[PDB]
Amino acid sequence: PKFPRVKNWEVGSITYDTLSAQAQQDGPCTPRRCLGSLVFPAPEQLLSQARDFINQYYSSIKRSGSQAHEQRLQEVEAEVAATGTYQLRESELVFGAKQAWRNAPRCVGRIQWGKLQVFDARDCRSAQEMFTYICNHIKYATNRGNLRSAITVFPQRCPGRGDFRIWNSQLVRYAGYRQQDGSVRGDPANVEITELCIQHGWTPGNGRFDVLPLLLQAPDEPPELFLLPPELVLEVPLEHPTLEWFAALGLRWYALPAVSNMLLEIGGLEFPAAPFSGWYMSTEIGTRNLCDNHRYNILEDVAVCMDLDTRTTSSLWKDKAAVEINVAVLHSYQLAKVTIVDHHAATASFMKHLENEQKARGGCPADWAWIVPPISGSLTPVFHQEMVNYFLSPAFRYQPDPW
Amino acid sequence: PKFPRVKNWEVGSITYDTLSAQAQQDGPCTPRRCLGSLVFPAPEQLLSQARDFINQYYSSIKRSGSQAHEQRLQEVEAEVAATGTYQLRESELVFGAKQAWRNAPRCVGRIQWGKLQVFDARDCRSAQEMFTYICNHIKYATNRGNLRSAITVFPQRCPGRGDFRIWNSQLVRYAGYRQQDGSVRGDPANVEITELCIQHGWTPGNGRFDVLPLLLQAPDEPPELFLLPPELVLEVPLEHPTLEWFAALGLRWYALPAVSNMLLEIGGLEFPAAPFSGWYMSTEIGTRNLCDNHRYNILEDVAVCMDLDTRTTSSLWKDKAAVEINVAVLHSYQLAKVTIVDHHAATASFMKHLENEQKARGGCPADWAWIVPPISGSLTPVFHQEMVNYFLSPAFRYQPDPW
Ligand code: HEM
Ligand code: HEM
Ligand SMILES: Cc1cc(N)nc2cc(-c3ccc4c(c3)CN(C)CCO4)ccc12
Ligand SMILES: Cc1cc(N)nc2cc(-c3ccc4c(c3)CN(C)CCO4)ccc12
Ligand SMILES: C[C@H](O)[C@H](O)[C@H]1CNc2nc(N)[nH]c(=O)c2N1
Ligand SMILES: C[C@H](O)[C@H](O)[C@H]1CNc2nc(N)[nH]c(=O)c2N1
Ligand SMILES: [Ca+2]
Ligand SMILES: [Ca+2]
Ligand SMILES: [Ca+2]
Ligand SMILES: [Cl-]
Ligand SMILES: [Cl-]
Ligand SMILES: [Gd]
Ligand SMILES: [Zn+2]
Repeated sequence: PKFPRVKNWEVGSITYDTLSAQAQQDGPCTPRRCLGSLVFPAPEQLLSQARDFINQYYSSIKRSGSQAHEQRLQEVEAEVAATGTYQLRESELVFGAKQAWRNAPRCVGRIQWGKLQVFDARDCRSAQEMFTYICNHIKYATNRGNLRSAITVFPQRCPGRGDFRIWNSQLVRYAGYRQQDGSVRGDPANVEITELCIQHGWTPGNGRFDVLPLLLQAPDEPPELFLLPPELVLEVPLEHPTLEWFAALGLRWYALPAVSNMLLEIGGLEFPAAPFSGWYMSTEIGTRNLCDNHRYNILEDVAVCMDLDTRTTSSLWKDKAAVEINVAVLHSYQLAKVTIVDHHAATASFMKHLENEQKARGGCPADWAWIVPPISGSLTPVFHQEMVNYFLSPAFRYQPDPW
Repeated sequence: PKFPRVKNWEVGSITYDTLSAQAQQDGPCTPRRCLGSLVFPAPEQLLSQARDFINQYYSSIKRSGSQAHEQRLQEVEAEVAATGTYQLRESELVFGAKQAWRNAPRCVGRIQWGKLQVFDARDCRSAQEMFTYICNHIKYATNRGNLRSAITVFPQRCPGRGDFRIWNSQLVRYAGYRQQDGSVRGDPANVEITELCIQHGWTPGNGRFDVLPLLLQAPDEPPELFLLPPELVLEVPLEHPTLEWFAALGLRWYALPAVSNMLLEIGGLEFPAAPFSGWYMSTEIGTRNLCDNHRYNILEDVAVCMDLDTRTTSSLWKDKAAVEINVAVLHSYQLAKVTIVDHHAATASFMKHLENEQKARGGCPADWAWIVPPISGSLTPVFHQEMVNYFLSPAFRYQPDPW
């Protein structure tokens, strides 16, 4: 209860999550009912979060209780007393961004958490400068297909001044053009941002894979529209290693998953614009983006081309077609020399992360429903691993739309 | 919080679960941390549970607050007064067994909950009579392959007297023989029960699909060994519709899923011996029982016979082999005229069940991790359905091993 027992049912091994008892915010579940599956769940309170964060920082460098540790706490206290807020040291920004990734319960890629390039954009002053920072991020992270995890963090929230915001949910997204019938051409997940781009002066295309422009918001200004140079946006045309007609579907996806609408919280400070990027796990593209019925929805078309019996569920035509689409994604990215990880390799690495984190901190916050991949769930080790979900800070958080 | 909002992300539809608010007991989650992924979470007290169940019963038959209702309440009160417990009427038992199934959050098959044959074995006296009840159950439920859902209810627990227990976790289980090289021949899940059968006088076999005897326990006298007549245990040899070598693997599974180690709780009364059965969803056999690494673990055997590239994860050889194993299960059961349901059909029916239960009770307790199938998760509609998990009574509960 205070220290929950956690069992792995494949191996029989047992751990106790002692870290969850330190959970700093509250989630949606109660003893009466679990809401784990739901997608969406000053000075002295600021100082409490700040002090805890400084403690985490000095612990991570094995200098807990040092003079420098004590002096930084007093320095933070003095700044909050004088200004009501404080400024992170450069080293604290880097550490805090890595901690926020480490703490993200829904991320299966966290074995990489210590390897994150942190771009400090806290002196950004305009939307134009914001765009320059974002382009340098995309160029660095993409690296001609040898992807590198990165985050750029723009100025923190402060009283008497609006937030920096990136209106787009990701730095690279395909347009979704809503038709008169209610159908969509392109990505149905992006209908709202597409219409906002048009409203703010973008001349729309009419393709299924039109890369959207960015809507960048500087403090107290309407969003400004910026087009990404096409040479900056690396894409992979999709082909299949043995189904030669697959290439004639004309499908593609982009190299760089870069989420831009989440809020980064470090030490009680809030960074509403802090886009971050890694590389794709193949099921995100091959299973969710392409096969979700409410996304590109290609499953029946692929099955029909494969000459599967789409008239009865028990032929497992959906399963067979989904598998080949995921094969196509892995083959195409590997052929293009663009970083990609399959769901077996990624979940294997996450098991090693759990072991590392059990030794380092006595547990790991993890959201089973998001860690288990959307195909072949029980064929991966994480399916059989019990998990404890809780909120630690530093953190990436959902935040309301700026419109 | 009181009435959780529940969203379907494929359709966009919204419901509010007003049934969760009536959750009688308490689960393992708290605002600090979610434990939803974990497998295992006074006459005045009995009267209170008995009272609420009788009300459920008379409400269910549209006889609320009537004379028969008022009379039954006072009869239980008087029976508790003279005995310390009370007896269900056979019709209340039928109602309660159906509600316990309806209330089971981890069961995807609950569209069928109103169709359940209840065998009243509460007059049972001995392990010999227990074996006859169980054999009648298996014969009725198997029905030469046209499976029918059923439950047999043995006498309730009572003070100063041992329980009836079925030591086996299922009525049909394959033996698990520990080999000298450390490995297991047969089903590794059943190593403990296999050794207990041998302990209690069973002459073991040496095959990979040897059906175990039953260890049956009458009150206070010890467990007795019983052999199931081979003609009563319907099995399905597994072949593949196009991979002719699949049959040569010698795989088989049994027709009847009949769980025998859970406790049934109705109106404060507890039945530690109440085996219940339905029919299989194909992923249970093809994915979990045959492909779990700690079960039969045949995935690589099949992939070698399919000439798949097993030295790289990104060939998705595990996924392709799993798909064909699941095809083999569906094809073999359909060819044998044994009832089976695929995971697409089953999850579609559960969505209809959720819709039914929203109108009837304002919600439905559902455990997302158990409802979503172990392959092709997001290809099924339940993956995109938010769910609320909570404990309602009457209920099936886990209980300690009788040894
Ligand atoms: C390096 C390779 C990475 C891989 C393979 C990876 C993989 C994933 C996957 C599969 C998800 C589930 C999202 C979905 O369902 O599509 C996810 C979520 C998430 N990832 Fe990672 N990730 C990586 C890097 C990163 C980085 C660099 C960060 C931040 C610095 C990060 C933070 C997050 C967060 C916050 C979520 C949850 C998003 C939400 O709740 O909406 N990830 N990741
Ligand atoms: C009629 C066809 C049925 C189907 C297709 C079905 C399907 C399933 C499935 C797939 C599970 C998940 C467990 C697993 O991974 O194997 C489950 C669990 C469960 N089922 Fe159903 N079931 C059926 C009938 C029944 C009946 C008749 C009852 C009781 C009267 C029942 C009660 C339960 C319970 C209590 C669980 C929870 C198991 C646990 O927590 O260990 N089911 N069922
Ligand atoms: C940094 C990073 C790397 C990576 N490889 N993937 C990521 C995926 C998300 C993500 C967050 C939410 C979300 C989805 C994906 C997709 N689902 C299908 C629908 C909408 O919900 C966030 C960050 C990622
Ligand atoms: C009535 C019925 C019908 C049906 N078709 N399946 C059922 C499955 C269970 C079940 C019970 C426990 C359990 C598991 C499944 C799953 N795995 C194998 C881990 C072990 O835990 C119980 C009753 C079922
Ligand atoms: C209803 C359900 O919680 C929702 O569809 C979740 C399930 N698990 C997921 N898991 C991942 N990785 N990504 C998702 O978007 C979702 N969606
Ligand atoms: C840890 C995890 O909750 C556990 O292994 C669950 C996951 N989902 C499951 N789902 C079903 N249907 N059956 C199971 O045994 C499990 N096991
Ligand atoms: Ca300063
Ligand atoms: Ca009778
Ligand atoms: Ca080979
Ligand atoms: Cl994506
Ligand atoms: Cl089973
Ligand atoms: Gd070909
Ligand atoms: Zn929970």
